[PDB]
Amino acid sequence: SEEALKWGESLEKLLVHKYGLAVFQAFLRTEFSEENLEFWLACEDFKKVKSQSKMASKAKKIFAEYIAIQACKEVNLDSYTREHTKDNLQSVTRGCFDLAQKRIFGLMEKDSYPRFLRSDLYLDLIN
Repeated sequence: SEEALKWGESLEKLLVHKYGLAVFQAFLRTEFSEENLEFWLACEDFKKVKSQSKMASKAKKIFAEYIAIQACKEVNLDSYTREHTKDNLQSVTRGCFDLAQKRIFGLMEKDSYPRFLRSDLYLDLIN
C-alpha cells in the first residue's frame, strides 16, 4: 500500500505525488470541488514559467478560467483576493497568485483533504 500512507502525512506531501494527485482529484470530483486542485496546479506550472511574455499571458489565461466571476472553472475567492489578483495582472511577477493560491490551499487543507482521508478511495489503498 505504502506510497498511499505518505499522502496522509500532510496535504503538502499528497500534492507532490503523481498518483496521490490523480486519486485526490477523483475524490474532489465526487464532491464537485475538483477546480480547487486544478487551479492550485495551474498556479504551480505558472510559477515555473521562465518567459515574461509567457508569464503574463499564462497569468491572463489562469485568471479567465479560474478567477473571473462566472468562469467555467470558478473557484471560491473573496472580493479582497479576487481584486488583488486582478490588480497583479497589470505587471505580472511570480507572486501574482500567491494570495489566491494560499486561500484555495487553505480550503483543501482544512475541508476536503480530511474528508479524502476518510474516503474509500483513500482507505482502500492503505489496507
